Amino acid sequence: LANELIEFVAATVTGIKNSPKENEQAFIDYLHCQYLERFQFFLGLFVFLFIVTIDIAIYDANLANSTLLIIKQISAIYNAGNLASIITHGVSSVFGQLIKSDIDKTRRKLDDISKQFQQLHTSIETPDLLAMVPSIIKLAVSKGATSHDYANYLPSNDLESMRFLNILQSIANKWFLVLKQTLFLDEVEFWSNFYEVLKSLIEQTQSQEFQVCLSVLTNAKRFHNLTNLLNEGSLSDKFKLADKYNQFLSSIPIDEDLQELFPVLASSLKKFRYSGYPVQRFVVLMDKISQEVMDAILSNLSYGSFLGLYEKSAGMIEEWDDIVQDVNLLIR
Amino acid sequence: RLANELIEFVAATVTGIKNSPKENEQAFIDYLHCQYLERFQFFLGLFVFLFIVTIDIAIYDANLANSTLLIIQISAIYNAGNLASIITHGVSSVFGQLIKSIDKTRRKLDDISKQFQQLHTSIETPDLLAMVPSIIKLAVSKGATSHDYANYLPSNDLESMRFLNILQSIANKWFLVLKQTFLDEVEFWSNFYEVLKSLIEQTQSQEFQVCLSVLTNAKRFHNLTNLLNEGSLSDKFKLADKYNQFLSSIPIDEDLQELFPVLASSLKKFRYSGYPVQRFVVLMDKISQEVMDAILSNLSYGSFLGLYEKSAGMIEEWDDIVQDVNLLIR
Repeated sequence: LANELIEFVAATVTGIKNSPKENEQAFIDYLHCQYLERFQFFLGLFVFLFIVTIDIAIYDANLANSTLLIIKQISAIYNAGNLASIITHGVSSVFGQLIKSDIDKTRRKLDDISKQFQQLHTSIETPDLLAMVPSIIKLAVSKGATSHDYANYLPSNDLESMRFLNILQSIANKWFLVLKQTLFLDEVEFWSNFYEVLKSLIEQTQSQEFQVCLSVLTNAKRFHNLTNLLNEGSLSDKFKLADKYNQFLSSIPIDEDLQELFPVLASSLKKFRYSGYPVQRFVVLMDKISQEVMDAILSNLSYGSFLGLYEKSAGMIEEWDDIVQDVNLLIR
Repeated sequence: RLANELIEFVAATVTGIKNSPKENEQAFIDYLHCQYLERFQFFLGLFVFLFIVTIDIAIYDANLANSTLLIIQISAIYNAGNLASIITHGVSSVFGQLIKSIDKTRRKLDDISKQFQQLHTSIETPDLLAMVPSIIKLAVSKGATSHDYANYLPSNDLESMRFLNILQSIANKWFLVLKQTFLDEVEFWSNFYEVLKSLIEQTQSQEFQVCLSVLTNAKRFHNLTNLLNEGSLSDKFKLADKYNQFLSSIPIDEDLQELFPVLASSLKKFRYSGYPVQRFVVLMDKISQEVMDAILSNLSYGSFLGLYEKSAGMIEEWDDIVQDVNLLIR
C-alpha cells in the first residue's frame, strides 16, 4: 500500500488527472478520489487541499493565503479542532445508532469517548514554555562569577568564531519575538501560563543565561543596536504588564439570589476596573460571560408555593437581564 | 431550520434521482450525492445524514443482515471498529501535524491512543444479558420450587391473558436475537461462551422453567417448540462455545527454539475437528502475517551473517509450516 501511495503522490505531482468541467468543488474532490481510483487502476492515508494541495512545508503559506480531502474509509475537511469535533460527531452518531441495536463495556466506551472530547477541549488551551541554555562555556561562566563581572578568562573573548555567538543570539531573539507574537477559564489559565513563561522570560532576561554576556558582546561590535532585542525586552515588560492586566478576574462561582446579586455587583466592579488594552476580545469575553451567567440562571433553576418561587426567580431573571443591559451600556 | 433543510434534502433524495448515471463507481455515486447536496443548497437558497436516506440531530437491519454519513459545513465520512480506526488514523494525522510546532499536547495525543484502545475494546466486547418476570414470578420462585409443588402462586389463572402472552413473547424475542448474534476474537468467543452460560442459567428452574410449565399447564402456544428446538439450539451453542472455546496456545515475543515450539503449537492447532469455515482461514492468514512480524521483532559481521543464515533456516521452517497449512487447508 505504501508503494502505491508513493506512486499516487508521484502521479499527483507529475500528472494531475485532467479535470472534467463539473464545477462542484465537492464534485472536484470526488473527482480527486476518482483520480486516486485511477491511480489504483494504474497500480493494479493521503491528503490534499484546495490551486490545490497533495500530501500524506508551504502549508503555513497556504494557511496564510478551503477544503481538505483525507482518505483511507474517507474524510472531508470543509487543524485538530475540526478533527476532534468530527470525531465527537461520529461518536454522537454511533451513540444515537446504539439505541438500536447493541454492553456495559460499550457504555464504558461511550463514557471514554466523552472523556476524549473533554481531553480534546483541554488541548485547545495551549502553553509551551522555553528555557534557553545557549553554550557550554556560558554554563562554565554561570558556574563561575556573573557575566556583569569579568568572565575571568585572562582573555574573555575568542575572535575566531563569535559567529556562534551571533547565531545563538539571533535565534534567541527570533524565538523571543515568536513567543511575544504568540502571547475561557481555560483562557485565563493560559494567560497565567503566559505570565509564568514571561517570568521564565524574565529569568531569561537575567545574566546567568549570559544575556549580560550578550549585552557585553553587543558592547562587542556585531549587532550592537540590539534595539529589537532591547525593544523586545520593553515589549516583554509590556506583556508582563498585560498579564498583570489579564491576571485580574472577577470570580464566576459555582452554586442564593442575594449571592447572585453580589456576583453581579462584582461583575459590575469588573466592568468598572481600570482600562487595559481591549480588542473586540474584551467584548467577546463579555458576551461569553453573559452566556455563562445565563448558565448560572440555569444552574439556579436546576405546588403553588413552588410556582410563586418560580415567579420570584423570573423577576430575578428580569433583573439579571436588566444587569446584562447594564453590561451593554458599559460596553458602549 | 437546519433540521428542516436536512429533512427537505432527505425528501428530495427519497424522491430525487441522481439524475445522470455515467461512469458509476462508489466514489462517483458519492460525488453525485455531493451534487444532490448541491441541489439541497439550491433548494434552501450539529446534524448527521446517512445516505438510502436517514438523519440524526428496518432497512438498516436488513442491510446489517445481508454507506456514508455527511455531518453538518460538512464532514462527509464513508461499523464501530471502522469508525474508531478512522478516528485513530485522524489522531495520528493530527499528531503528525505536530512536527509543525507541549507535554500536555503529548498527554492529549496519548489520550487519543487511549481512546482508540478503548474503542477497540468496545468493538470486541458487546454482550447482552437477561430478562425477568419478577413482580409475581420471582416471589413464587422464592416461595416454591420450579415444580407445581405447593404451587405457591395464584391458583386462579386469568389466562395471563396478556401477562402470560407477554411473558412468552418476551422469552421468544430474546431467544431469536441472542442466538443469532484475533485475541479480540478469542475474547469475543469467550464472551459468547459466557452468554451461552447466561442462556443455560436462563434454561434453569431459577429461570421460568416453571413459567413455561404453567404456559404448558394451560394452553401454552406462544413459545413454539422452537422453544424446545431452541433448547436444542442452545445445546448446539454450548457445543459451539466448546468449539468456540479453542486454545491456540501461541504467544508473541532461545528465540529460534521458541519459534520452533510455536510452529509445533501451530501444527497442534492445525489438528482440528471444528473451526470457523472461512473465519478460521482468515485467522490463519492474520496469524501468518503476525508470525512474520514476530520474526521482525526478533530481527527488526561474520556472526551477524551466521545469525542471518540461522534466520534463513528459520524462514525455511516457516515456509514448511506454511506448506503444512496448505495440507490442512486441502
